[PDB]
Amino acid sequence: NLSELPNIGKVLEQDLIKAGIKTPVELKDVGSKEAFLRIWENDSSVCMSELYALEGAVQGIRWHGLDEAKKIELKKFHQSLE
Amino acid sequence: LSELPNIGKVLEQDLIKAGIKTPVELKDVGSKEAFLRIWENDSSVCMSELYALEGAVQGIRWHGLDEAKKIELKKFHQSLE
Repeated sequence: NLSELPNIGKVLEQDLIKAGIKTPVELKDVGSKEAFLRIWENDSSVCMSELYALEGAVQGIRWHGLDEAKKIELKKFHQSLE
Repeated sequence: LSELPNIGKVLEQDLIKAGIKTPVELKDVGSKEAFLRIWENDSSVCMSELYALEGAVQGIRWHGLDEAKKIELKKFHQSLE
């Protein structure tokens, strides 16, 4: 049911699961960044898209609609990564 | 242009700034070159976004792309810087 929670694609829930994050409530209290990092530990290829997708799912909206402040914040942490 | 699959507002918009304004335009150039064109504007544009477009020219949701082409696409992103 990770397939509900908007923004999440078939391959995103693929690695979310790999990272040990099934169920929406497992990802709600670790939040996007953490989830992001975990899956990144697996494929270095994850990226900004997935970051937004994850925090989109935690707020209950499609990410293009995340509020700005919050998107800089995610950009800063993504770009701070590598 | 956001009438094709896998293309959100942002992807659309940055294709716009890239010189690709239409679904037909996106099909002449294919995805490899479309993507290459925005990479130059945003050196850090996701691989998820190279799939989406190829998903786009062809008529499907990208997770349904045959594994051979994702492997080719992946490889091409890696060649990118």
